Amino acid sequence: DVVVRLPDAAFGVALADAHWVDKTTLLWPGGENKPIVRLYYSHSSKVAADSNGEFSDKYVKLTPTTVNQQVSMRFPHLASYPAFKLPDDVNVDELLQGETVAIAAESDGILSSATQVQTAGVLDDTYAAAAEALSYGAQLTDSGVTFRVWAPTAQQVELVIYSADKKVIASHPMTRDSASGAWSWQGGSDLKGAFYRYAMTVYHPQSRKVEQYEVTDPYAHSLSTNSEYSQVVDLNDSALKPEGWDGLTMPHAQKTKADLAKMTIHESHIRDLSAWDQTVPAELRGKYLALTAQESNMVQHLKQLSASGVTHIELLPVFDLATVNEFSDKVADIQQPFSRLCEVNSAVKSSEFAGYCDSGSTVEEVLTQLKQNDSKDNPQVQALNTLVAQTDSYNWGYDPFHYTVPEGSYATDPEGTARIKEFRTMIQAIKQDLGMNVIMDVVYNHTNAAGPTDRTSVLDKIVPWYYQRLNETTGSVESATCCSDSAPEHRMFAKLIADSLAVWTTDYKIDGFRFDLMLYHPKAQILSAWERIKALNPDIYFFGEGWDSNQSDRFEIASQINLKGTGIGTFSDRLRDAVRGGGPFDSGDALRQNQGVGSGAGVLPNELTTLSDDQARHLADLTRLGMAGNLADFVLIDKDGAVKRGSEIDYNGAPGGYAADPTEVVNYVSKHDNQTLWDMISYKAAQEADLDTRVRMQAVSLATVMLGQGIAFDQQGSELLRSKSFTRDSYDSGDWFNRVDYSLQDNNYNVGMPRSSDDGSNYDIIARVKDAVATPGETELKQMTAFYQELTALRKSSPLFTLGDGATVMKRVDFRNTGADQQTGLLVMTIDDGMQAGASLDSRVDGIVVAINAAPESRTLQDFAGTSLQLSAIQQAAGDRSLASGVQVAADGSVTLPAWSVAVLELPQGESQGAGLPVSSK
Ligand SMILES: OC[C@H]1O[C@H](OC[C@H]2O[C@@H](O)[C@H](O)[C@@H](O)[C@@H]2O)[C@H](O)[C@@H](O)[C@@H]1O
Ligand SMILES: [Ca+2]
Ligand SMILES: [Ca+2]
Ligand SMILES: [Ca+2]
Ligand SMILES: [Ca+2]
Repeated sequence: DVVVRLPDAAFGVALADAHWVDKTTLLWPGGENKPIVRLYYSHSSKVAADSNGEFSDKYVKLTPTTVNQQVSMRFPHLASYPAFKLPDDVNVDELLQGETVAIAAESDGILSSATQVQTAGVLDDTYAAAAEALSYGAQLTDSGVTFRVWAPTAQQVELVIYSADKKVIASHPMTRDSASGAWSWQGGSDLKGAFYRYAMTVYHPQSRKVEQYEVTDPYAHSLSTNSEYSQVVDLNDSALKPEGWDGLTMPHAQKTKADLAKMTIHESHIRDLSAWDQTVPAELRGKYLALTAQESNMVQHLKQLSASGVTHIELLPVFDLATVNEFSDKVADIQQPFSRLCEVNSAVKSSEFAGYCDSGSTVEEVLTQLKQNDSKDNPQVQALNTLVAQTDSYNWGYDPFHYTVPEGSYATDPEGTARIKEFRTMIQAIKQDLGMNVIMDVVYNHTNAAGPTDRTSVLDKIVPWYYQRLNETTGSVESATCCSDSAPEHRMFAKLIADSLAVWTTDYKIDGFRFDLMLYHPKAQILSAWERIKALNPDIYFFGEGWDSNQSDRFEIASQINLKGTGIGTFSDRLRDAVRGGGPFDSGDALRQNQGVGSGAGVLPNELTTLSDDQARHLADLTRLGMAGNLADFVLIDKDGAVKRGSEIDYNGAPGGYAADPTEVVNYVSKHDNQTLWDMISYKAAQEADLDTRVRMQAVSLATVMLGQGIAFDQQGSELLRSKSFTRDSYDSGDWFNRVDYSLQDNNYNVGMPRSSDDGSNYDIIARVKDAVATPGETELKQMTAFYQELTALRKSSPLFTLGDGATVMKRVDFRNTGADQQTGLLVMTIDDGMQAGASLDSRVDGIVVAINAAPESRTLQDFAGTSLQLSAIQQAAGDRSLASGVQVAADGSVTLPAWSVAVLELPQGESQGAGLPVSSK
């Protein structure tokens, strides 16, 4: 065998485009048409030509071959690479212990290329099955405890035990299982509560070095402050459970599709909820336990929302996030002295705000004073707040540190197991006292960091290049998610995800999960996870969002269309965009030009828009389709009088309706990301639309969601006309811009120009529309909350609003005021319960009519003449505070609706089922 040598820098190892996908297959474009193709390896050293310019390291001979069908299906995106075969006698385990490098040279031996090797594929093929059959983490049983961590490429792994004061009390070399590649150590039950970390000795391809470092348990179920050490815990311990925990039941059913359809979500954040509530005990503000302060404005508010129809609370990241320091002395919040901020934040101390350091004001008081002179030319509020955000307690938390441990900063005591009971106490309070189910936001699509050096890199330190998705040529961790893209298509990560969800389900009694960027997950993986969880809780609900994956080349993604008929819900952006207007990418003038159905598209144009009546009627089509569950097979009459199925209604080049059942669709017009509903209406509302009209626009926008068949979802505060002062992405904009005032003084609008880094290009349009009308005050907030509760109350007032089954929707739901002769902005939906619909689902009525007049004109409906239509008792009871205030039902049967109004009419059921409102044949 000729000796590979350099030509007798540009000939040294470069890139990492070689892929060791299975025991005997290596896919690499470098050895193509090359005479000498080898796979060099070194246990403890780095391959490199010796001084003699020769690569005198051990290797295996690679022979050209064709990619098998097994590898082709597993990695479609690699099926194109030149395939190479390894001898069937090579010691895979031995080579995986160190560095492997693919080298190609000419017949004469001179090197032509050398590259690092990606081994995730061979890792699964070799150890996955065996490793999948085992359980991980610090498992505390009756006989004692068993620690287990998967580290198939590590040369050494030691279990390091620490005392409460964090002194090493023992370092145990673990036992490696040859079949699985997992390491374990069994001890006595006295290790309960002990802190620990795994001391790793493993080769990391990014640094090309056998690293030595201690890492927390990715299966950690308890942690020390700021997640520095994992901790042994038995979640079953009654000491970690609030009184009566085991008997906690779901206040709302989620068994049948009809049950699921009634879901009405309120997306909340732990600090957003209580950070500003002075009626919440000071020590609980921004904490899980704030939910237990029954006499506070916040809790009382949520209680009333629940009583009125809100069924679920969805929590932004409450798993262990990385972007908030849990050591209180390293943190400074706006309610504290500016002097504290200067001592914990050196950036502030060296800024133009340094002069406030020895002042006697709180940061909050300083921010308040900076408001008067704040403008697009002097955005001083955000300037100061941007420095504040670096060391405060605020962050949405979409930055996974540990997937199966509650976040520590939201606990009154972040050290050890304490947070576990506090978290459960909150869950119990929400379900038992507030009467709402709980949904958790999960972020398995990425990790906070990767590599062998970052503090928050956990998974990529233990099994390098396995848990992260890498670029096919460079080996670099991709960041399409934002951060460190994970690899759910890899078996052991899929298992980690499922095992994690099992704990949140069983041990924390979470009722549902919302997957962040779910389309970055293989459809097969999401479904497998659901199958495993349904075994634990048959009624658990899974849903997610995203819509910009780009991973189709690697596997079938969990997208809106691919999930059709699976029962997995997905946020629908169809009705969202049609009602809000425009899209998430809009900036500058487009923000004002792109009005939506909820802001007067076509019927009440602002001075910049160019929207045509046809474009406005198209949005109405998307809106009606959404109110009917955004079904692919739902039949309606479009803006041109044409008979169309939901899938035929275009949505920016994609088929609008995609679902099989309304329970697979989550409608919404506001969410944590992107501008709040109120800020969008402020950007879009015509100058002449007065304050009272804008409040009704907010209610009308929300009416399309609440009175629709899809699952209803809304952002915490929409009922309060919540504003973020135009901030589009407020994930790190602190308490200041994310403020929700449960004392009802204002909606946090106009409290300074938003962050310049992200909204700077919008300062011009903001200054132009910001002061159009007055800032909502207590009168407006109370009026909106009333409108909001009226809507949620109407949604649960009849099972006809939440049919659940797609076929049933098609059999009962229809629309009026459609076609080319339609009155723009008037949405009229009928729901049948008459003889022709089948069984009577509502003993009180034979049918319901939902009329939403999103227009500055009064509209008269003649469709139901002689039908004896009556206004809903719920709206009648609201009198002139109703969204239906002013509605009139004449003697003949015609109905007149005032501008910007919403009316729910009904056909009182007689002695027997009546004619109802049969769906018209099309
Ligand atoms: O902290 C990281 C990241 O958090 C926030 O984004 C989270 C996800 O938000 C979705 O709306 C978006 O589609 C995804 O791509 C994001 O991962 C925050 O908005 C962002 O600025 C931060 O980088
Ligand atoms: Ca944390
Ligand atoms: Ca912050
Ligand atoms: Ca890609
Ligand atoms: Ca009936």
